[PDB]
Amino acid sequence: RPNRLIVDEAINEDNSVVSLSQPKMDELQLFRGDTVLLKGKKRREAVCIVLSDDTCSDEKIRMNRVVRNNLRVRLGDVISIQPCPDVKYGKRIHVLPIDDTVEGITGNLFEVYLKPYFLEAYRPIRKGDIFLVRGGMRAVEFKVVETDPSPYCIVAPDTVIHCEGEPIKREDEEESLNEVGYDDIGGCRKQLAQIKEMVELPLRHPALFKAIGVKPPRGILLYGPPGTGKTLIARAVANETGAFFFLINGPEIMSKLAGESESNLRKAFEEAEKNAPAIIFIDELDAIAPKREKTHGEVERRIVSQLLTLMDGLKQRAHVIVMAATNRPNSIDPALRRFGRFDREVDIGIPDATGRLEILQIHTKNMKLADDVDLEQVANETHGHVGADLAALCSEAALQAIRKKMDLIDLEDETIDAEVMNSLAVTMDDFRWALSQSNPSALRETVVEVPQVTWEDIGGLEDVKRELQELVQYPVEHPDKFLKFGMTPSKGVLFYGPPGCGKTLLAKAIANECQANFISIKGPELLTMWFGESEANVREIFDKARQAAPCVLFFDELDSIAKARGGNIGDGGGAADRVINQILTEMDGMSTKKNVFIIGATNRPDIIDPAILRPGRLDQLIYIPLPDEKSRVAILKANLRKSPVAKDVDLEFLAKMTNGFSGADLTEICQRACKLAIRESIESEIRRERERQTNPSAMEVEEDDPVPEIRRDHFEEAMRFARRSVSDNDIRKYEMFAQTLQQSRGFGSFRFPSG
Amino acid sequence: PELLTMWFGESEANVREIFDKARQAAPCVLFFDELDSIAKARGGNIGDGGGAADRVINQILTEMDGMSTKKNVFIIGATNRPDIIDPAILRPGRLDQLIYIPLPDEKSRVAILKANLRKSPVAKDVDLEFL
Ligand SMILES: Nc1ncnc2c1ncn2[C@@H]1O[C@H](COP(=O)(O)OP(=O)(O)OP(=O)(O)O)[C@@H](O)[C@H]1O
Ligand SMILES: Nc1ncnc2c1ncn2[C@@H]1O[C@H](COP(=O)(O)OP(=O)(O)O)[C@@H](O)[C@H]1O
Repeated sequence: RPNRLIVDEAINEDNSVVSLSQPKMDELQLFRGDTVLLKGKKRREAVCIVLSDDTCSDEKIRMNRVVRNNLRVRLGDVISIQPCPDVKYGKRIHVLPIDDTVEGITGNLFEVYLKPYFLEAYRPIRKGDIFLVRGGMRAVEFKVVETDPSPYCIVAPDTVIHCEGEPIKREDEEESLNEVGYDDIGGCRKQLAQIKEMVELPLRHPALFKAIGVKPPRGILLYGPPGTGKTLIARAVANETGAFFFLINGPEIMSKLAGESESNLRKAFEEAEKNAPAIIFIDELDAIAPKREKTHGEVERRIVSQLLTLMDGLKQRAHVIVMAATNRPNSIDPALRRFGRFDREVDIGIPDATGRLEILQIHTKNMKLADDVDLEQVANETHGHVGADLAALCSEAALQAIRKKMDLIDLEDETIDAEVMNSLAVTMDDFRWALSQSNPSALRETVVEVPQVTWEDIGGLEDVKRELQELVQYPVEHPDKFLKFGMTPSKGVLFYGPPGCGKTLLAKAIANECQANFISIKGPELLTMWFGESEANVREIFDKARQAAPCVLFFDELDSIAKARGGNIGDGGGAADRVINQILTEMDGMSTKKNVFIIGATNRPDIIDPAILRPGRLDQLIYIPLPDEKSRVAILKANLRKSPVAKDVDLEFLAKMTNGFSGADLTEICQRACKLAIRESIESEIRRERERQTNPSAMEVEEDDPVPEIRRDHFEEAMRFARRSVSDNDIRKYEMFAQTLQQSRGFGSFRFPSG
Repeated sequence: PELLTMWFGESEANVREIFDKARQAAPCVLFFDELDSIAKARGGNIGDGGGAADRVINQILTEMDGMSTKKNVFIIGATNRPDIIDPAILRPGRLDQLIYIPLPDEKSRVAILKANLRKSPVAKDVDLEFL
């Protein structure tokens, strides 16, 4: 029966869309823009407009929240769709605003909300429906309580609208909107899908899996920075799927006087079990269940034991599911990890770049913005923030925008109308001012992401590029060849050469190309850890790396550790021993199933311990040659890609004269030339100012002042202060180590043996 | 590396539990690795874990002296730098029987080659002797 359709989540947010595939259009021979009749649960009736969408399957109907609530149904149910061509243009419509939707407006609903939303829409409406309208910066619901014809009718230009009277009393099963939904979350699509897949089935079908007799999960942990929306996620899931959300807070429990707390806890569970399949969310667990050594008195231990017993004693039976929110999965007591206890754990990573953009779009939805708005730049510059941070920044930007208009917006009072405040076009001045008074929260926090470094960013070292491609991409792309041959790919790769010159650039480029997460470990912070934490810290670092598989781990200046071992002190070597032992133990603990490459950059391979250089550890050593002519030319071109042009010299000529210079030196030379150009522009502007004061308002057009390009004079200025970063003895020692390696693997030519 | 980690702090209980676990699983063959790492850290530019290393080795010696001949559990130690080893280990009752491992050659090389060359893609190969 290709007429009943299973309702699911939708893509179009318009109030009058039911999405059908083109074969479905062919099936019923329906028109586009025609009204169709929808029948569902609670004996509800709806009228809607058919729209085209090839994403939905033939048996799938895509349809938003407003009309889904109009039928008083949720996703996953079955509805009946039929043609309704007998609809005709409406005559009069009397609507009535909801009580808690128009507070603090004092305006003409016709000329701000009714006129634009109802314009050229032709949305069919039936008596009893509720429709939401976006406004200046608020969204307001209206309930159509009378219409001609009744109950179903067509919104037409020849309709008189009456929206005067006492607000209608709130309904009961109307499933009031303005609640959190799946769309209301940005930047966490992967985790959202992961949690949706393994939670929806037991709740939507409490008896189906019971008939299957497969034990569902009972406890899920969510950990991350505070204020990232974990409570928001839980509330949205409860609202969307349909459940009996029951929130309990740890500080509330701690506020009570001992025993009743536990009783309250008991009450909570006996509340949820008797109210059908329900969902329980508990927050700030470490605040009530920290590590047992952190626990000092006996009351907290009693509470912990009580909650453990309560949660274990409800093993399945009732379909209640509980999740918890915390900061990190390393502060709570470890006993809350057993089978049947909290076992499935999820991290909520910091939104970055794109996710920040969707967060802004979600928050910057209602208030009207100026055409100057450039959200992409804001998302680029803003990092180390959370959804709450961006919401606060948007709030303060709106406050600044309104504040500067007191004279125009009648600073006194007189209950400013909606259209007057509508004029507050948000400007980049407001955003910059808000950013001036801005404070991030994450800051000193590890970030896992995919960098955006391209292959053309470097001279190329095409042999090394191909070798790394062979090492990484093919093993995961085509495991069949290895499993047939029985070869296990290596894991630890090391680089050595002049300081810098692409190492980190190579790591970022390969991470970007392979489309895998990147984790960086720095020598300075390594030595910071070196005093104190040396065993646990590596443990959670590698646990985090394992969780983000597939990913690539990078180590910067590993020899710095041996720099403490071999240096001007040579006395704190116990910590270095601890670090090395931890690293080796973890490397031996790395299973072959995990696909995580490890890269290490070392300037001096000789000082470092050769014990690392063994099978099952870092084995592939790649030398870094100095940039040479064409490589230098490409590097200079990449540097010049920023803004100015160098159409006054010969780049390869300069490379010829500047042999033996690292790419870092070339970038520094470019920066010096840029500084000279900036100073030239500044002095040209100063001369313009001087001639302005000598003759007021003489001439103000743009003179031949330095615009973005590097003239030759700047080039001599830059080349004069050119640095030979690497001394010859450094090349001597690099080639000494290379020849040491070659002598071991030394077999002069061949003779085609066994011929 | 695990032993060197156990040098600082958690040493006594680990040794006791590992020897007890070996003892209850009799008969068994306890094995050791990096037996020269203790002496490698004993003499060098670190000079930090020497006290912990000496404590660990003393504990090991005492506990292995503490076993009863009833338990049919054997002990095997391996190293590649035997000179740096403390003579106290090379004592009666302690490790006394010593075996040198000569490098493979020809017959040994061909044997290890033909023992490791299982794989799926054997091709048809050539003479292992000249290899
Ligand atoms: N992806 C997002 N989309 C929309 N709003 C978001 C998002 N992430 C965070 N927010 C906002 O940040 C705030 C987070 O609120 P809330 O305290 O409920 O979150 P939380 O992460 O569960 O908090 P907690 O610190 O208690 O663990 C809210 O104002 C919410 O609107
Ligand atoms: N376009 C480029 N081509 C090649 N090398 C580059 C380019 N841009 C920057 N580099 C190199 O990247 C290096 C970064 O240095 P640094 O991060 O301190 O050491 P490492 O690269 O070993 O991590 C610089 O020394 C510079 O020479």
